[PDB]
Amino acid sequence: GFKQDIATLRGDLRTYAQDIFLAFLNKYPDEKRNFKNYVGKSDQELKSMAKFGDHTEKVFNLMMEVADRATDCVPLASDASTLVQMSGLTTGNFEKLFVALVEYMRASGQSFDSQSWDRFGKNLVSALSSAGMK
Ligand code: FDE
Ligand SMILES: Oc1c(Cl)cc(Cl)cc1Cl
Repeated sequence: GFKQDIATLRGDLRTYAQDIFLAFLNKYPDEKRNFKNYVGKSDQELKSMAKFGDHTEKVFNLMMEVADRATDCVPLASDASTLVQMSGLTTGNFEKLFVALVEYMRASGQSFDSQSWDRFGKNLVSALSSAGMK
């Protein structure tokens, strides 16, 4: 289930981080509105851009840290606070990333606990809102 998933994602974090963030960008083409430098690039061309690999990996690492400290897929309010205080982002964009993550898990042949990820995303979004993210 959820804890084992974090370990599975950690064991190939750079490739899962890139492949899930590409699933997100291709499901929600308008989210490139927020990535001037990714517009007009295929998956292969993004995978050659240093900050593509290094940003996606840092984001998923942080998500894994928040997931690892969560109880029953509920993140720490402290963690939400820290995230909101870390330039312009929304709970809607986070929600979409999680929808992409869960669909990516469901289509894998691996026993990902996709329902726990869906609950975790819904609880992180609510935590961010409660901590003052628009
Ligand atoms: C959808 C989504 C999701 C997400 C998630 C996340 C998590 C968990 C964490 C995070 C963090 C962050 N962000 Fe994050 N995210 C996103 C998005 C984003 C954007 C769009 C930005 C900026 C804008 C531009 O310009 O690109 C960011 C951004 C961000 C940041 C800053 C940048 C760098 O420096 O790297 C940080 C730190 N993000 N993040
Ligand atoms: O370059 C970025 C990527 Cl690939 C993902 C996110 Cl969430 C943020 C940035 Cl700045």
